[PDB]
Amino acid sequence: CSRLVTETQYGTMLMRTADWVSTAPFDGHMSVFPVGTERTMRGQVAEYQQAMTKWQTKYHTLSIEEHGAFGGLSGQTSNEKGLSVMALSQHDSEPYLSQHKDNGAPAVNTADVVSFITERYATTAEVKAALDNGEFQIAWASAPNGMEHAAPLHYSVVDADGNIMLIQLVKGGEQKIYLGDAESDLRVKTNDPLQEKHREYMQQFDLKDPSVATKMPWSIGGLERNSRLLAMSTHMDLEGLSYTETVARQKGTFDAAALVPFGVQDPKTGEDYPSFFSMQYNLDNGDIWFRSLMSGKEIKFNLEDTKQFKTPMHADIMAQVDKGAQTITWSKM
Amino acid sequence: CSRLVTETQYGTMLMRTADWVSTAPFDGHMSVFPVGTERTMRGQVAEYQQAMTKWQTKYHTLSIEEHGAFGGLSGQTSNEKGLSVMALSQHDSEPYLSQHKDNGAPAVNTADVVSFITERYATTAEVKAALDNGEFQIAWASAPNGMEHAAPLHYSVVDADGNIMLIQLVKGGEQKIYLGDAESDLRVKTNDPLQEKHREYMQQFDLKDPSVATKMPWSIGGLERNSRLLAMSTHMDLEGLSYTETVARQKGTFDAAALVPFGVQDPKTGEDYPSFFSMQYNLDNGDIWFRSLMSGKEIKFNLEDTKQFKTPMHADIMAQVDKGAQTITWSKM
Repeated sequence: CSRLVTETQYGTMLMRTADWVSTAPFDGHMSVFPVGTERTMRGQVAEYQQAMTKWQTKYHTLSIEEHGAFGGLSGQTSNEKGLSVMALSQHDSEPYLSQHKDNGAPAVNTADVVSFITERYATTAEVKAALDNGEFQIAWASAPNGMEHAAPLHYSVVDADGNIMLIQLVKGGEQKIYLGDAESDLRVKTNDPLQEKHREYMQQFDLKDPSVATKMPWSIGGLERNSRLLAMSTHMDLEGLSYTETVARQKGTFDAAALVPFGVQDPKTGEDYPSFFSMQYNLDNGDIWFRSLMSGKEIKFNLEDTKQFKTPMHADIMAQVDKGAQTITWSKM
Repeated sequence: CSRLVTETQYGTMLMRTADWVSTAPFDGHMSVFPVGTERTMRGQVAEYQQAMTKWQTKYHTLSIEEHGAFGGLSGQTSNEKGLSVMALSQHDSEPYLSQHKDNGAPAVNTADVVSFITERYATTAEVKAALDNGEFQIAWASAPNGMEHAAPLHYSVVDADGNIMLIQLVKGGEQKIYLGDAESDLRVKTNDPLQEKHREYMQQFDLKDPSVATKMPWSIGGLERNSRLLAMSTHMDLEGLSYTETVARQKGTFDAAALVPFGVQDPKTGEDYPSFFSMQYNLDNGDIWFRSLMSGKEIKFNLEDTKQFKTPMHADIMAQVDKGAQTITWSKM
């Protein structure tokens, strides 16, 4: 899984891939939660003393759910204020999940927390304040809805002004929070190892050298995807480009750095890790592009298209894109 | 520039990128030459005793011409028999071009020779025989039409039964022809160095190891693109896929191996080499996909869609796709 934020003259652009082992193919769906929805949390958080059983949607939110392996967990969200939240795999947190300490805040099941944040908050600062004030916590130690074990994930929030927060569970069960903007190294997020280890790795590379990507090892792992996205995004020059050309430039650059093909095995895992789908967002204007790598097809839409919905709605978006749909078919939840 | 042939159950698939330095951006155009067209060669071939001044089109041919930097030279063609012909850059042939010896055959200016071959011949073996019999020769030592110097190019021919021919100008100005099928290493063609050197480089890598791509150096150079296309294609698994899925699998695999992003500089040249546009062909059925990397957009069409035309036609295809065209607007030449 990889994610890039790029500042542009047309908006803050975010691109994210959903990658997994080919033995358990992903299947992306979308849910829309309109303003004022009375929401009920999916799953249990029995490890924590207080549950976020119910909430109300404050901000119109679209949630991309992973149905193929993750049981419907919400992994990439955006709201009408241009806030984006996301969960990506972070296997190096696995040893520590059960050691997350309950601070007494209402705990949100990891199947829904990404959506819950979009539904409640408008800016990165708001979410960091809410965490600090004990408004909610992430239920790190609890299994996601319907799954057997706590999942090793790391979370991030990106707002329309390019403020980034990374939330990563590290040694001892510490919830570590990293802050930065879309020109910091936090504009890139992948998978394992943990963020300190990526930063250590990067110290040998001088990103100012436009030939530096050629000096970086290639692999399908999170380490190499992190380094290559950092290198290739440093030298991405968006001057004089149109909007369409700017979107395309991010896409192209991202794919060169981080699209994971089928058939390549990572010697560190003995497994593959192909990209199944991707999302591109303009957080300033609501533009969304959903691409399936299985069909190679993509649809462009806007969050505004769903703003008329008066009840939650759902779409098997990847399936529809794979069948050649040009518009989304929505169903009541 | 990179090119991949892949045998599939739905047909012989070919993918090719057109890559160049960013300081001279590419602009892809297309011409249609119907059967019976009286053709007049562009340019001169004054270094050669006999010129292919005029010929008649035998096979309905679509020619992809590069207008940005190569003055409208034909770089990628196909015909109604499924023959595909292409020219890619081969900078290691540059010191040898003036040493090519005129064999007395009618010489075809390099602006046209790729189209000429598709307009006259149906199979790879037919092209090989025509060369051997002296029916034409490449004007290696002559500048392409409208340009100052001989261009350092290499040529290849792929037919609908997957027979491949590579033509390179090697030390001392000798013309070397390699033959093989679409399972051989000739299924991949990039840029410098010459083929013997690519083969030498590849001896170190065991292509049967599915983790082998992770053991290969990455660069934007032809050497590294060759190696990675060979690796990634060796483990592409097309069983069970639909036709759409198969086309996409080739695309994505090719992109991971060989799509060159903007901004990365090659330390061997001190220049970049981004991909500007790409073409995908099914040689068995006439399907063609043209994608612009500048806009990210792609159109699908079929050669049969152009049999209606009784005189030559032309389209600024790249410009049209960049403006969001879904179908080609043809002009009389």
